[PDB]
Amino acid sequence: EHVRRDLDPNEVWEIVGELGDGAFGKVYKAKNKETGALAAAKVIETKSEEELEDYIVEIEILATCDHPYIVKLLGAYYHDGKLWIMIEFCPGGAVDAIMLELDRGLTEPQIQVVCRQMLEALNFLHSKRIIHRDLKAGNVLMTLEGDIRLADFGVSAKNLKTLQTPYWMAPEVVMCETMKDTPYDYKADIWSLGITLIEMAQIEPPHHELNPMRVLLKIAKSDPPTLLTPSKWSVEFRDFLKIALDKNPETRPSAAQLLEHPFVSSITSNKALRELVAEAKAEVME
Ligand SMILES: COc1ccc2cc(-c3c(-c4ccncc4)nc(-c4ccc(S(C)(=O)=O)cc4C)n3C)ccc2c1
Repeated sequence: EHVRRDLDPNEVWEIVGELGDGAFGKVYKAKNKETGALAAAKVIETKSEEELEDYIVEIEILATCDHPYIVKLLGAYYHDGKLWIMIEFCPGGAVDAIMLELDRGLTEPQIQVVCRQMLEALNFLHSKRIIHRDLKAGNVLMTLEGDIRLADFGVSAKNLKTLQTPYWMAPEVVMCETMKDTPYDYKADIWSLGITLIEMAQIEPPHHELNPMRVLLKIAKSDPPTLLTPSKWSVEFRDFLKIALDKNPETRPSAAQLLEHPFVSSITSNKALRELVAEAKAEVME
């Protein structure tokens, strides 16, 4: 058990601030009493010991995934009726919040670094048989060194609900088993990645202008999205998008394959992102 049921968390940890109320809840800024290190925390009051299981599964995921580009789990406590989960503090904030502060999208050299780094994360995740299912610029966090961190496994953990003859089975039912089970569902993250790259270029994902209920339909019947003004962007970018955003997941490539694409195969430094994070920090000061 990575959740220490013993040991009250106010022995080691100490709260110092808030950060934001977005959808799921509040997020505190936390400090380590011994080492003095910063962490980002969630203190959850639990409606149900049944539901709790979802957050425990997230913790298990986080504890298994040691990779440079995925947030470190610094601690996990259940004490009183509350659940404490401490994450490596990422002081550059999320890329979407970055685009709000600078009031613009990322440049192509910036997107390349993010894309390259996400591919390495996904490729790691997919070889551990984990799917993110919730990739968007708001879940890509930045460190001051200009590296990303993938952050929220709240959807991915809910889907490891799967932890809990068919001669008469319908076609569309068959396909939603092989699609949702294995070799095929890795490709969903690949699609989302493609969409996160367009969000980064254009600030808003495709179909932002549509009401949420109608997007699902639009995604189903539409041609795959492309960049609004293809003048602005390199052929390598458009072609990367072209092949990542294949509606047919069978032919859509894996992360490991896309790491061999010219758009990211020559990315040796994270400088462009180091520069963007610095511009953001300075803008926050005003
Ligand atoms: C269960 O373990 C945890 C604990 C805390 C978590 C906090 C965030 C997080 C972090 C974060 C910030 C600094 N260091 C790390 C993370 N920032 C956010 C965050 C907060 C608000 C907003 S907003 C623009 O809607 O106001 C956006 C983000 C990304 N979240 C959700 C993200 C995932 C977290 C996971």
